[PDB]
Amino acid sequence: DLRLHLLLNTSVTCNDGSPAGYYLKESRGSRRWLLFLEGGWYCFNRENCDSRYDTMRRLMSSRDWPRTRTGTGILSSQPEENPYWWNANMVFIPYCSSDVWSGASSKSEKNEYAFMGALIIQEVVRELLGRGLSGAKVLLLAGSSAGGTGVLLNVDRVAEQLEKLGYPAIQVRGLADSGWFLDNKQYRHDTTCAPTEAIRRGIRYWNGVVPERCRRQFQEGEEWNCFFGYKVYPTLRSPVFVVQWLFDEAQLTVDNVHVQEGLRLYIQNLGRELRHTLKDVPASFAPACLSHEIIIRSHWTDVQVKGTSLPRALHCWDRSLHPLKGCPVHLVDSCPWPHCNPSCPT
Ligand SMILES: *[C@@H]1O[C@H](CO)[C@@H](O)[C@H](O)[C@H]1NC(C)=O
Ligand SMILES: Oc1c(F)cc(F)cc1-c1cc[nH]n1
Repeated sequence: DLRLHLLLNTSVTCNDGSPAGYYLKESRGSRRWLLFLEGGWYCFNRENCDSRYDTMRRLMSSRDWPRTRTGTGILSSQPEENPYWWNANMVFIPYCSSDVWSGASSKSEKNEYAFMGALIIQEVVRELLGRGLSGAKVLLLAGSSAGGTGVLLNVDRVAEQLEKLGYPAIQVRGLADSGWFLDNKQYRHDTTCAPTEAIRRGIRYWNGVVPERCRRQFQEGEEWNCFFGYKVYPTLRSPVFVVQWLFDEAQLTVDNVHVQEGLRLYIQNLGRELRHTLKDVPASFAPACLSHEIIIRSHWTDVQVKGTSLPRALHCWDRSLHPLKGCPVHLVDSCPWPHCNPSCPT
């Protein structure tokens, strides 16, 4: 199990002002650290954040968190479940800021909620340095869904933080799972609000922050563009592996898709567009399945692209950062319909 630690800097808080935190299982014989960002949508005004507080309160507060959590999938310490990184130091960072890990704003006389996602990540890294992270060789920042987008927004800031603190030997890398979204036209078109507009509003409500080079390209008012992987990825310096189902269920939900010719062409076009955005991403795993998230699921070892599993692809990525014979790192399905790959989750 992983053990809960609430942040010692109690000014870095969840939405309701309670302290944020992290769950940790150390591996004394290892110089590898995995920091995983949880997902879970977002909220972008008082009314919809109030509703989330009623029925999704563990995503806005630490008051009810359990003292332990079981590591699963890539966070498992058993080689049978985790062929990739079973011996690493494992960290699970709960998502309690509702801001896609972008916010830097405290609760105050003018703010009912705090949105501190970007500051939570930096404070976890700071406090871990005293618990062994100072001796690391590789820090892999990973995440699923909103946590995958959070990797894209924060991986270069973690790298800069450690450089400025005097640790240039720690190699920071990113693993983004199910957080590579398209700002496409909906199939059919209040919280009717497409993600482009919801994120435009959220950035102001959260005091949201994006990576510097992407900010300089898009400029004031247009920072929402940096929440979309195909736009922010080319600006990043750290190595990032992208895991993305071609027919992601959250993407279909925001597209108002719940089969005749019109919808068939829509779905096929979505898969082709996603494939096109990955054509020049050298480390990626993108199967032709209707699903959502994978890396902390117990059965993450089952899916394969071109005969290669995800744990194998990640191991090949590790070797490439030391092409490899029979050890590929770019794996994108070409068949055009969900479940055309027989290994898709059932
Ligand atoms: C606590 O965190 C805040 C917000 O990131 C920061 O401004 C402050 O310097 C931190 N203080 C300590 C003692 O870590
Ligand atoms: O975080 C997102 C983002 F930045 C852009 C987008 F289109 C969708 C999401 C999303 C959907 C479910 N969780 N997160």
